[PDB]
Amino acid sequence: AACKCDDEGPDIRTAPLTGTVDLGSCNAGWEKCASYYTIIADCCRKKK
Repeated sequence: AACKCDDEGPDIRTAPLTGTVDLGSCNAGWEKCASYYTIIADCCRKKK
């Protein structure tokens, strides 16, 4: 579920979708972009 980074920039209607939601937990090769995300999911950033 693309969610962009917790703060990759301003914008609002557009975005480079620099956020990825993985049901479970972040894994190696990734970089948490948001301390959290949804009530049932997070949001990591596959290496920038």
